[PDB]
Amino acid sequence: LRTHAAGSLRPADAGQTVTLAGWVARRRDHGGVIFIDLRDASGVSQVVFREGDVLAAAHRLRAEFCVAVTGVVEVRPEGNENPEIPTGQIEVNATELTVLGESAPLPFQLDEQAGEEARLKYRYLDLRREGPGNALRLRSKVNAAARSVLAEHDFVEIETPTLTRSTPEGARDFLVPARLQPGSFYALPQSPQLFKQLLMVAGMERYYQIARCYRDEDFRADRQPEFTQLDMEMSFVEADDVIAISEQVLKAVWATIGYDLPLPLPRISYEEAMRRFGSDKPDLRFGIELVECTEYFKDTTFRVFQAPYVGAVVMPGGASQPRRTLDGWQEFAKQRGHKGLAYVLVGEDGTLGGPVAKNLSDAERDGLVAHVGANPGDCIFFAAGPAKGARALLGATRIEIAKRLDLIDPNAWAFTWVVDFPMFEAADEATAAGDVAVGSGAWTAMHHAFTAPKPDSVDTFDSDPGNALSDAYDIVCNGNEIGGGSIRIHRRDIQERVFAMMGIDHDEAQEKFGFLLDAFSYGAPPHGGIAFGWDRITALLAGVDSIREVIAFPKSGGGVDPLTDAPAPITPQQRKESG
Amino acid sequence: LRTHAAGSLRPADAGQTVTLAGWVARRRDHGGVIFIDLRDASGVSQVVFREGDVLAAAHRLRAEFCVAVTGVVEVRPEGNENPEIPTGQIEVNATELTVLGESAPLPFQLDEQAGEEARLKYRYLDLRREGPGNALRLRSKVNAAARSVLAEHDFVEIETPTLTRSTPEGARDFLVPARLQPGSFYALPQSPQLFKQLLMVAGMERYYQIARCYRDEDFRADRQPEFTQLDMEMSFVEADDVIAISEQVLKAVWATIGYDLPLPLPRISYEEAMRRFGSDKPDLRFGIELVECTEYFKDTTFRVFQAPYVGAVVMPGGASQPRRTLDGWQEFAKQRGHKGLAYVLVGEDGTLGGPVAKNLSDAERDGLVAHVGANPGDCIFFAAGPAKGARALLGATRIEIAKRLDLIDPNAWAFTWVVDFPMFEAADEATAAGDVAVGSGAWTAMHHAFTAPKPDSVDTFDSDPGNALSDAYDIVCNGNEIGGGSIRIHRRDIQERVFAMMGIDHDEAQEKFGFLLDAFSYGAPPHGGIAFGWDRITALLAGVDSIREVIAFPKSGGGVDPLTDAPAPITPQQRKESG
Repeated sequence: LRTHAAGSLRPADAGQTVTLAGWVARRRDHGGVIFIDLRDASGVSQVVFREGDVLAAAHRLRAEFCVAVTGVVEVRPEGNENPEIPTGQIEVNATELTVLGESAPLPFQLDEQAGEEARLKYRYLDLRREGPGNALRLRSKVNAAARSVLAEHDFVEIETPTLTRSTPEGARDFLVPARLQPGSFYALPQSPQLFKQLLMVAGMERYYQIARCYRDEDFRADRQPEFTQLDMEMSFVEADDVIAISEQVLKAVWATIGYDLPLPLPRISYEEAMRRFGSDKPDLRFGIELVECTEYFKDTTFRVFQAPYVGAVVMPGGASQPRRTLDGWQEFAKQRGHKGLAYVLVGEDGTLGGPVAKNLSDAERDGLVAHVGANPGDCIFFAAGPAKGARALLGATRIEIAKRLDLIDPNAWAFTWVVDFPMFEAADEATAAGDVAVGSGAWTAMHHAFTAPKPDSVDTFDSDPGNALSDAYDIVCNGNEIGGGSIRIHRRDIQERVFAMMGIDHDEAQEKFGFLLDAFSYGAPPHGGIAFGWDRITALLAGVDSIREVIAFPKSGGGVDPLTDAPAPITPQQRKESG
Repeated sequence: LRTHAAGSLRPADAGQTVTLAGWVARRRDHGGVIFIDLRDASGVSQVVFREGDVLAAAHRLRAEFCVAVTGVVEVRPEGNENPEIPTGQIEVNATELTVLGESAPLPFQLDEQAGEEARLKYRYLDLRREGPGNALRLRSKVNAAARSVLAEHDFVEIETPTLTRSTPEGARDFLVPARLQPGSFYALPQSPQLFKQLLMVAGMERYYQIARCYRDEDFRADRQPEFTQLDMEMSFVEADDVIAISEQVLKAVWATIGYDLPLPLPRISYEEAMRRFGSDKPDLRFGIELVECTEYFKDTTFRVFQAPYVGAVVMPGGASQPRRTLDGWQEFAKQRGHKGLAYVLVGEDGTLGGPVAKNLSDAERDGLVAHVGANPGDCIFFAAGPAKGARALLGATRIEIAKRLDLIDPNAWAFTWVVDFPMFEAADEATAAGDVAVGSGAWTAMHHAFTAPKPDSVDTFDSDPGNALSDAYDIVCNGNEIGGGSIRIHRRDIQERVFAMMGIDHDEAQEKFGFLLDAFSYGAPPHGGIAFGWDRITALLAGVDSIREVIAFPKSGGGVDPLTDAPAPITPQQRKESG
């Protein structure tokens, strides 16, 4: 049908018959003449209807009509040129017109952003808009960039099952009843973790898959019921090898938006990340680091600071703050499961004000500004109490400071690996009210149960779990965790010991993960890997906050599908097969 | 750990310290010396343990132990050279040994093919075998070959949802209950069909996805509950355009095994395919075509041939057949829902024998051999009755003839498109016993409901359904359907008319496919596409019959998973959430 791309027409094309196919972006009438912009994937040419049957037929045209037009390229009359677009100095004088597909009046115009429900219900229209459409095209280039790096390093692309055994690993599975086995269920996978490890036992050596993953969560934190991971695994490797290839993937991926990524990326320990930034996904686009004051307040008589941790965060020029917003700081603190946020105001003199300053000793008041590296005019925030909660509060406080003061360059890309993760977290340590709760559950995995201990934690990890370190690693971009992996356990005895920690008996381990444990009986290799949050990465590259903007047909909060009205009840006929 | 690839060692490497990591393919002892073949992905080097601690430690080694060895490359003693392998003239004199992973005695040896249950339960071991492992590596190259063609022609790779609305389209869906919506269910998709069409309405123009598809079938015909399709769609196209790009995909895919595919591929109509070969997935690696005898027997008085169709298939030299096997031909016929298979024996003279010949007229007996193009010594098989059943029988008969006579070159690749498919099949036309049954159901779709009629069937298709032709097309390889697509309907009124045919009322259409029908209100473009059976294609390229051999972790008959013992019953705790 089509002879030319709409965006390809130039002065050089004058006098030639052309045929374009696409959409009417707009129509405007002046004199007895009809003017349209004809849009296709390659861009836009103006098309005019001046005389005869074509003109009569063009009276039918409206925004988003799908059409084919035939006409003669002409240079636009003097003064009509559109300098802004590549087609700007031509137009097509239409000769023939066929309406391929009529459009009704639009639920929203394409130069408008509608509410979420409307954009999803009419996502086929939303994707005609420049931004949404380009996001999806970007995603395609992103995939290809990753694959090209992986192929260059001899990775094998392997598809893994999505109908699996329901395993008692963390998080709720989506279930699928089996017609041919009344009462039995498949589960959709959370990750291909177990499969990729089996592929290592299989001798595949270097595996990747851009894989669909499924998790039935309470769907906060910008979650989707199904999401995409770039999954990788390698045999005979240490962490450095997984990091080096990951970094090659990241460089090619960022090249897609014309950013040259400087390698290698910074690395920081979990304990250093937590100490310096109060977060294991630290945002390094600005400073405002935590300063420890525990030892500084060792001999204090101020009750609030008689705690196992005291930490500070300095707000630049924050003394000049008005009091109404200082009360909200307390609300900010409470909204997060914390009792409050103490503060010391450093007035223009260098002298300390606020409800804290008077309670400190002369010796404490004195060396304070220096210790926290504050300057006159600043507001120093303090958090005391159990270290994890106090640090998290200070980590959240520095981010809020950076928002409020614009320390945060919207063009910058700041990456880091977080390495040397503890092997375990404490199951449920703090009350919702903010206190230390009585520990019920066993130890829980920091990343996952299949994560290896570091060599000098091998003998100790089940006797001294809280201090045990792992070969796990996260990669962080602008305060977002964009990927995570680890060196795996590849011995049965070590994997059972880990399971014992988690309240999984020898018999329970064999019943639930036996297929993995037995595979380790047949010459399993050292192996390790990583998984990237592909939707997050694509969202960051497109410059949007929500991953919904980079999925073709996403769900909205609650797993509701405005496009198809899924999920929906089924018939009783379908139900009798067979659960 | 590793310094060198095991397959990379040569004479030039003599005297150098190397470190290999992989598996012990075998161990053999002679003198006080231990000899192993060390295998990794790149191949095999012999490694020897001659003196000291290494030798003592090597007494522990067995088949499939995963190890790292350090040693000095030496040229093999005169007479020891293995001319068959690239490493053949060196060996490594081991200096150090670390057992990375012990192996227990194998359930089967790697130079053996075990039974299916064993191969699946221990698929991680089965994939260490040369053939299975190479199959998976081939698959990876196959994907990449397709993607490179699609990228070259500006296709956008787009991921489509796997959690969807359960639609009343053909075939049983896998269901997924939704925790957040007690009583409601997602369905897994049969194909991305509806989504790819919406992406056309979205202006994406050229789409592809290598997609996971789900179907809960009775699991005969080498079916898997989940399978992979290469899915494609384009806007502003006719059949030729979909075929031309498909052919580019096929050429690159076949290039993976060093076959240069001659383009363009042959094309044949559905009616011609059925007439000539009694099949719409004809096997063109041999001849033995159907010859119509309907008009030839127009004036016959032999009751069996007083039928609306009579067809023949000539077996080369089949008169010299013994009688015991001629009775089995009848069983062959009955095993397929047919009453029998008539035959005429052409003896060495050219004179006709058998139970048919005597019943024909002089004039019928005479011109017979000529008409069917037989030669003395041949056996002519006949099928009479309703055309569809008789042709299918003759189509099945010619394939059996070709097996029995080896007319069938195992290296040949014979392709064809089958075009001009009828728009509809008759719902259930024949009895299991072989008779014409009373038609119950409405008309059913030949490919799917979204398939467009040809231009000169547009007004007629719902008044003269049986004669209505479509713009559907299949591509066939060596008697296998390897892909199928069509030009779509893109107007609401035409799609409702199709639904009416199928017993889907206006109200039922809007309730079940409204999201598609409404999308057609907003300037839908002409569009068309194709889906390839990716597992079948990969199986053909690997040279195996079963697609199980080209899936990393396949199910066996019944959707049973010997690897993980899925599907399995769930806990009552899990069940209370929430169906």
